[PDB]
Amino acid sequence: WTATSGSCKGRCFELQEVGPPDCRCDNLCKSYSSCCHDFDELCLKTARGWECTKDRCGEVRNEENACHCSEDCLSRGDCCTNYQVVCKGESHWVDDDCEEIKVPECPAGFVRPPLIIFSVDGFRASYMKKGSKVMPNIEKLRSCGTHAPYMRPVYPTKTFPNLYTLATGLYPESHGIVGNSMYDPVFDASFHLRGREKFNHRWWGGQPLWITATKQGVRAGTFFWSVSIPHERRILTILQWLSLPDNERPSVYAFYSEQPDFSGHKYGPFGPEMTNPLREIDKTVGQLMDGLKQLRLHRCVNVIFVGDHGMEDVTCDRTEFLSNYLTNVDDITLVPGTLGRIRAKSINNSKYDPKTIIAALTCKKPDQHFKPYMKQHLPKRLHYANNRRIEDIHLLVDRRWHVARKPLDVYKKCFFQGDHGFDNKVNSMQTVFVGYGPTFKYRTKVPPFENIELYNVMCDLLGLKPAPNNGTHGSLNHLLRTNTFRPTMPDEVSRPNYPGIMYLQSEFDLGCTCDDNKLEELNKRLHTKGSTKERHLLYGRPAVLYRTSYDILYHTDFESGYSEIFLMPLWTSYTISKQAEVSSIPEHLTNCVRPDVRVSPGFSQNCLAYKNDKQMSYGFLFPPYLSSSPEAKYDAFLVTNMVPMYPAFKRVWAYFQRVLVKKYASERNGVNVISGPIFDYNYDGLRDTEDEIKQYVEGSSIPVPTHYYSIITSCLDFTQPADKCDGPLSVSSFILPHRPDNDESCNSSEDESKWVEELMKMHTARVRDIEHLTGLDFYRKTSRSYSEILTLKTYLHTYESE
Ligand SMILES: *[C@@H]1O[C@H](CO)[C@@H](O[C@@H]2O[C@H](CO)[C@@H](O[C@@H]3O[C@H](CO[C@H]4O[C@H](CO)[C@@H](O)[C@H](O[C@H]5O[C@H](CO)[C@@H](O)[C@H](O)[C@@H]5O[C@H]5O[C@H](CO)[C@@H](O)[C@H](O)[C@@H]5O)[C@@H]4O)[C@@H](O)[C@H](O[C@H]4O[C@H](CO)[C@@H](O)[C@H](O)[C@@H]4O[C@H]4O[C@H](CO)[C@@H](O)[C@H](O)[C@@H]4O)[C@@H]3O)[C@H](O)[C@H]2NC(C)=O)[C@H](O)[C@H]1NC(C)=O
Ligand SMILES: Cn1c(COc2ccc(C#N)cc2NC(=O)C(C)(C)C)n[nH]c1=O
Ligand SMILES: [Ca+2]
Ligand SMILES: [Cl-]
Ligand code: NA
Ligand code: NA
Ligand SMILES: [Zn+2]
Repeated sequence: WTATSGSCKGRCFELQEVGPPDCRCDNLCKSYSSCCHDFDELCLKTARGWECTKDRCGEVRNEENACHCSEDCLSRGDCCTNYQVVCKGESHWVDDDCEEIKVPECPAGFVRPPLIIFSVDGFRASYMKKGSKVMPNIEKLRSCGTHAPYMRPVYPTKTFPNLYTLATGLYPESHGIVGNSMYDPVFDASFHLRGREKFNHRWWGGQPLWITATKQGVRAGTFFWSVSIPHERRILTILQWLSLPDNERPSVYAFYSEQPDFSGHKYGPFGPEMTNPLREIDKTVGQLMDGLKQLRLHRCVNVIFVGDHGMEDVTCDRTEFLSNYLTNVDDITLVPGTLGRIRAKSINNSKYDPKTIIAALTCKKPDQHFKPYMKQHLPKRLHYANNRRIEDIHLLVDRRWHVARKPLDVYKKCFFQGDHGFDNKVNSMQTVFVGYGPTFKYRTKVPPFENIELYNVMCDLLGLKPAPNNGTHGSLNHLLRTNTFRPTMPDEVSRPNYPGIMYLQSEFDLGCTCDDNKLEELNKRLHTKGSTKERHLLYGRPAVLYRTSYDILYHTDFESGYSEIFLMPLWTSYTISKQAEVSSIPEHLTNCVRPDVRVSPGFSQNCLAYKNDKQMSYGFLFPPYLSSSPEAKYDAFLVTNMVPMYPAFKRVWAYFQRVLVKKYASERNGVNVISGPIFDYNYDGLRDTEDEIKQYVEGSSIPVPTHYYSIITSCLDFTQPADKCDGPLSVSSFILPHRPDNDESCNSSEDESKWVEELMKMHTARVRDIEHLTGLDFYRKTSRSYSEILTLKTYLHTYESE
């Protein structure tokens, strides 16, 4: 109950919210049906429209008007945005040449340049080129400021998850807004776009920018605008707040537009009806810039023009129905659309089985337009598993398609021609970023980057210390003229041991067998001391950022950091030049495993456990196929280069090592490779401690990895070989799930040349993703600046076309 009979007189768009049942005058009041009786009359004036005209110039103030053209309007901060143009012979901001903004040019009393976040719903990255003729104000921001060709959203590519990721720097799994619709089993409550539950504070985790600002004494304007408050009034309100006295004036502001998303749903991303919404958005930007100019703030404010996600062509006939796959369809609840999430309709049903549901949805029709996953098997790059609000069963839906439970759900609930929500690598889901102002660079294009990075930068722009988040602070320093954040490399926690020859062959009882000169002996000793290490370890050894016990092992063809706790390498590093040759494993060495006389039997794996374990086989991290000489090849069969592998996974790994590494070396002019195991049994994206491992090679203490990574680095200028590169680097990486079957790949009964590389592309990763998962820190010794290295570590190779 609200006693909605107070008044909004003097209080219009009040920045502090009043405690009910006192009536409200803020933007949220509409959403609560709690506005004072006179809110519309006083706060939403519309009389005479939105622009000054010739005959309105110098008028006598009439407080009923939507905006003013009187002489005193500037001092009041309530002129229509085109006032100076029409009445004082000024030019529109868009018609002025751009001029570098080298320093902030602000009115006296401004302690820092204000930040304005101009957020646009459904604004697809390609609209910047394709709509350029009809968006002159936006094209001026873009060409005169700092811009990316596109910005990567988070998964799922829905509105609330992405906007709250912008605000917090967090993945949806950590902030808690994991979809547009959600069930939380602990609260036993549901969250929906329509309705009241979404206003409850318990849904919203992390610390958004407006709270970060307030806690540190920086004032914030509203981030939320009621849908019925027209766009012209939102702009005028911001311009009014910027006229407040120094002690009352916010330093950060947000504008939001429901377009072009609203129209894109109805007409598709490029429908002829889409031109008008893009024109209208551009006119709004023009109004802000004209308004800032009148206030002498157009060379003072930093403006961010940013989208939440793009928009794809999707129609009703492109729907798959779970009723075409499942017999028990009424015993499940589906969260439907451009992704799928499945749980049991009733917790009292103990005959519901997720295994048989997954199997009934796996590779059943020749062109099936979704793929089922247990959430922990989703590509790690999506970071979409560590939340109780994310159902165990997930469906990744092909772009252009929907999934629904039964046909009745579609025709009893074609309307739409566009939708979004798909995998965040998809080109149609990419969105926009432009920064313009004294703190951003002038006429600068930067590479594409992820929206999780922006919170840190908005904190930098406002002099705030960011709350802990998933950005990599410093990776976006190249966007900025000043206010850069100067990070230091993390300190190494554990130093390695460097073991020499300490054990005789006969001390090993591992059940392993193998069929195995003064010039050529001084040679082998130097290799084991690290003589070729400069060739195989190009960027320094990785630093271990947790407490553990490990050894560095040198060899002719590779170097490794070998964990005495996990009984295998944490990392193995090797360089393959363009000229390198592939050989095979000779017949007499097919099942050869050799004890490592630098490492105790007690800290070694054993062959008998693999013989005993009927499900589990083994592979090698440095591939024997790529040995430099028949004698160097013996090093590759050391028990210290061995790792546990399911036979189904060995098909993948063997093709990567035998075919793909040489292919990359030919195409990239040499590559440096770092490979290793990952253990993430609790699917939190972070390295497991040893007490978290759920599976071992039968009857041993050899832990089974959940994934295998590789990081593949070369020269960005590919006329220079990987091992002699003078400038910036180029990287691609992956995190392959270590699975006992290939059910994920529907063509896997075919030759590896038809499906393996496609699997690897799906599981593409950032170096930073691997760092979180292993507790290692890479690229410690290069000739490059640390900020440049941080940008490299956040890079994702997506394999999408242009
Ligand atoms: C992306 O960036 C984020 C942010 O940096 C990273 O997430 C952090 O990860 C930290 C390490 O896992 C984690 O630290 C833990 O914090 C626990 C206290 O958490 C509360 O306080 C914080 C700070 O204010 C708050 O943010 C948290 O909010 C979470 O929980 C509520 C829901 O209840 C949500 O509203 C909110 O959205 C958020 O949820 C997310 O995080 C939780 C985990 O915290 C997930 O479960 C959710 O799914 C969701 O993803 C909390 O309100 C603290 O209790 C922990 O301490 C335990 O572990 C330590 C190890 O050091 C041990 O020594 C202690 O004994 C203790 O263990 C005890 O509890 C165990 C479990 O009950 C029990 O088994 C033991 O026996 C012990 O009794 C721990 O320090 C931090 O909370 C989050 N922060 C956020 C915002 O998510 C994230 O890792 C990054 N991702 C990647 C891939 O890099
Ligand atoms: C969506 N929306 C808005 C604008 O909301 C925003 C604009 C910019 C940022 C940032 N950074 C964040 C939000 N919102 C959020 O983060 C939510 C998820 C709490 C709503 N007004 N009206 C309306 O429907
Ligand atoms: Ca983990
Ligand atoms: Cl959703
Ligand atoms: Na076996
Ligand atoms: Na298969
Ligand atoms: Zn939408």
